[PDB]
Amino acid sequence: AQSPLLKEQIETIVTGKKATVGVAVWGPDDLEPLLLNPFEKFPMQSVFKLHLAMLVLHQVDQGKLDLNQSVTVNRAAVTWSPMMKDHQGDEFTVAVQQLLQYSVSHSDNVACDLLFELVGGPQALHAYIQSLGVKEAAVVANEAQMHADDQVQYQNWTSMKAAAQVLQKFEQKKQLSETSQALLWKWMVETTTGPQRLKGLLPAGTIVAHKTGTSGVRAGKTAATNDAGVIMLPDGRPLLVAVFVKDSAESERTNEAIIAQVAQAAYQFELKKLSAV
Repeated sequence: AQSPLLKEQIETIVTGKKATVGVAVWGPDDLEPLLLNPFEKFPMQSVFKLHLAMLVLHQVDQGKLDLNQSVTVNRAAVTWSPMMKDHQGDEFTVAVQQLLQYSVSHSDNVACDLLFELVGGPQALHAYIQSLGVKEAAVVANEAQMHADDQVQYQNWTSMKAAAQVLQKFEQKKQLSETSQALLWKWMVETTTGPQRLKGLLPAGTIVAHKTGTSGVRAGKTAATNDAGVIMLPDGRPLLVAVFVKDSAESERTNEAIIAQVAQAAYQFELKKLSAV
């Protein structure tokens, strides 16, 4: 085993990168996640759409919302949005389910905010996340608010423990009904976002259910390049990895490679154990 050598390997991957790199790793034999930079508040960027989806699907389970329930999107009434690119015309209707797909799989910002409008907004998400017993995270703002002043993304933050905690609650399947859980997983697996992030240095065909977050480049700097998710090991057990690269001065590809490298470290460590029976 030697878990401290796993942490050693990750420190050596991060050291002397011009960024603050938060890490959580939670292997299937670990009672606790390995954390790197456990004191820092990491801007979640779109990683919070995973949280939001959990809130939405919970309310679906409660009969407060319906998956086919419909939402009138008016173009003159409402940023990154495949949903707006996909639909023609000034007004159209989308099912909640479609809103979730756009939000979780495509990081659609408009779909996200429309989902906020249904559940009681950012503070409702905030209180949801606390309800799960996850203390070290905050949601104060929706996507439109973050687009208005890019200091605002720092107000939507998680610690690495809280990143780990939300991935466990997701992976363990106890928060949602079977139908809701299966859908969230599907959206998170079938996303094409961040192919170079947790998946980047894994074997092709490795199942990774994950959610990205990426701020724009401002001031030569990148506030958040994130990826959190569940990697399926070749014994079919889960490996939770979250890597948040914050306030980085490094190239986009470097930021992404940091994530790939850490995730490959954790995965290979897990492979090595399996290799030895």
